[PDB]
Formats: sequence, structure tokens, C-alpha cells
Amino acid sequence: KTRRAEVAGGGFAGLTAAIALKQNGWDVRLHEKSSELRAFGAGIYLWHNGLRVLEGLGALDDVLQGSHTPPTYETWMHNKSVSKETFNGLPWRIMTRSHLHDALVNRARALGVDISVNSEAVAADPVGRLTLQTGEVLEADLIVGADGVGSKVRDSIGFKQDRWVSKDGLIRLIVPRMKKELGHGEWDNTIDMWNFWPRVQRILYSPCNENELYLGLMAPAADPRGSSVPIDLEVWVEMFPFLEPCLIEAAKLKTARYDKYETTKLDSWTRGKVALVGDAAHAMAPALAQGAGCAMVNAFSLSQDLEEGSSVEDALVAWETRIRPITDRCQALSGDYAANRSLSKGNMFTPAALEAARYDPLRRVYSWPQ
Ligand SMILES: Cc1cc2nc3c(=O)[nH]c(=O)nc-3n(C[C@H](O)[C@H](O)[C@H](O)COP(=O)(O)OP(=O)(O)OC[C@H]3O[C@@H](n4cnc5c(N)ncnc54)[C@H](O)[C@@H]3O)c2cc1C
Repeated sequence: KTRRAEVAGGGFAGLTAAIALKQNGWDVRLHEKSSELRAFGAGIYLWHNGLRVLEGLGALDDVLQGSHTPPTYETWMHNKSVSKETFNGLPWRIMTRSHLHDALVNRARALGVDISVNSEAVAADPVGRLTLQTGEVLEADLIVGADGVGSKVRDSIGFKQDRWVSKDGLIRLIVPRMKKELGHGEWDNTIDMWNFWPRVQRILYSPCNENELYLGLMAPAADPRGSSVPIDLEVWVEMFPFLEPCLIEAAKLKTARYDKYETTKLDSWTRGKVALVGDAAHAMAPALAQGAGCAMVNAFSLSQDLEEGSSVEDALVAWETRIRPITDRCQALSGDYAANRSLSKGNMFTPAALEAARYDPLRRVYSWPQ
């Protein structure tokens, strides 16, 4: 009677699938390749779609405590404010990655999800097996590929994949807010601080709570000072002097990494009893801040479709058919924004840009109209 799920990946997609399945009475085992459960990338934004998934997972309270909704999302071009957007009340939130990841881990443990670390999936079979790097073959009614970019679960099966890689990247960090030292201004806002002159450098300034500030320092990979890690303090201060107190702190972080990204569009997300979720299926450009939101909605939604009385194989097909278009459209528009630098103009969180954000996975409708 008790159905079994094997999840490869302990990132936001895997943790979400795990919790949602466990809530529905699945016996779920999650496998994380790393030696501990950690999330990288410094900070993250969630919108109403993602926040609803957390509500659905019973992990919302722990996320909202200790994270921040700025009074406004502000854009600057060459230090001039060009927009302030509040999205007609659409909920949104900024936090560190560890904060979101910890809430999800605690919830999974509270539910009794079996979590293994040092446990790497190297292959999956559509008939319902997952092979680990040690050689162990696990049978289950449902295998979830939540193993991120470069997914072995996906590549062991072979999907037709459109791949693209960005040449340019950014350096993401958590630093103290330094609020007093920043002096006059609106330093609780999101501030997307664009510049093309004297050089292409941008900081997305993203308060996570009273103590922690998430910064994303973005410069071309061809720029040997701006792309440097640990950060080349002088070049960031010269273009963002009003952030010097925080940048001095960022310069102390010798763990900084300059990270680029890749995008992935697949011919399908399923094969038999194997479902691909998150980056493994649909890595997208960061411009709409929806990569994880989409992953969380999709993982959540996969549990919904598995409650319909159908075989797993048919429930998977139904799931992709139902939920995929919101992700495809989001991915597409985000890619276009990123290629065209569209957010530089401000006022670009249009109703179509906000489509994925407006989606409520709990009631399966679009809310917070614009
Ligand atoms: C610059 C940038 C900014 C972004 N900002 C946002 C944002 O603000 N808001 C947002 O919603 N999204 C954002 N994203 C997207 C977001 O980072 C990803 O979409 C999301 O983290 C992917 O979740 P995941 O669970 O699919 O994969 P991952 O987070 O990559 O996790 C996969 C996990 O699987 C593990 N793993 C890997 N291989 C194996 C294996 N073989 N076996 C077992 N485990 C394995 C990994 O160790 C990792 O723990 C951003 C992306 C970029 C590039």
C-alpha cells in the first residue's frame, strides 16, 4: 500500500519534493551527494508563488521570521533612480540561501524524511531504480531527479537538451548591513544599481534582515579587476562609493566566487517513473528571480498530480502537461531580459514578467492581479 520515492539532490527542488511527498504519506528517501546539507549562492529572492509553496510545505513561518520584504524594488542607472516597483501588493521576500535551506531541512526532518548525505545518484532507470555511486541499486515507485545542473539522473537516461552558457557572471556575498554607516538614504530597499559608464559594473543590493545584506557584484568576465575574487575593493568603491562600508566588509570574504550560469530546456521532464525537477530540468536566466520559485512550484505540483489515482507514469505526464508552460514562458522572458539588459530600464516587472510570481500552486490559480 505505502508508495516509495527516491529523490536525488538536497537542494530547494529536492527538499520541496521530499516534504510534499512525505506529507501525502509517501515513504521518501533523499540523497545528497555532498557531505553536508548546505546551500550556496549567498542570498535569494522568493515571490508569492514560492511563498505559497512554503505555506503548502508548512515551512513558511520559519522563512518569514528573519527575512525581509523591502518597502520597494528600486532601480538606478548611473546612480539616478529610474523606477520604484511594489507589484500592487504581490508578496515577495529576500533571505539568505542558508535561511531558506535550513527551514526546508528542518521541516523535512520534522516529517521523518530519510536524508542521506555523501550519497550520490549516478544513474536512474525509468522502471523505477536509482543507482548510487557506491553501486547500490534502489527500487522505488517514483524517482525524482532534483540533482541540479549537470544532472546525472537526467544524463543517465538521455533527454534532448537545449543548452546555453553565459560568458558573464557575478560575485554573490552576504555582508553586515552597516546601516548606520550608510548614512542618509533608503537602505531597506532592493536597489538594482546599473552602470555602463565608466565601466560595465552593477550591484544588486538586497537586504535580508536587520543583520545581513545580500550583494551581487556583476562585471564582465573580460574585466580582470571587476570579476576578481576576493573582490578588488578599489574598483567597486570607485563606482559605488555610497556602499563603501559594506564593500570593505565584502573584501574580507576570501571565499567569494565569480559564478556564471547555464540554461536548460528539455524535450520533456519525465521518462516512466522518473521526473526531473528544478535546474536538472529547466535552469534559466536569473533576471526574473524565478529559478528556484519555478523549481519549488514544479516539485510541489508533482506531488499534487500523484494524488489523482493514476499510475505514476501517467501522473508524471499529466504533471508536465499542466505545470510546464508557466516555467517555459518564465524561462523565455527571463532569457530575453538577461540578453537585452531589460531590467536596466526599470519598470520591467510587467504583468507578463510577473506571471510565474502570480501563480498560486495551492489553489492552482493566478492571484495578485496587476
Ligand atoms: C546568479 C543567480 C541568481 C539567482 N537568484 C535566484 C533568486 O533570487 N530567486 C530564485 O528563485 N532563484 C534564483 N536563482 C536560481 C536558483 O539558484 C536555482 O534555480 C535553484 O537553486 C535550483 O534548485 P535545485 O534544487 O534545482 O538545484 P541545486 O540548488 O543545484 O541543488 C541540487 C543539489 O543536488 C546535489 N547533487 C548534485 N548532483 C547530485 C547527485 N548526483 N546525487 C545527489 N545529489 C546531487 C547538489 O549538491 C545540490 O545540493 C538564481 C540563479 C543564479 C545563477
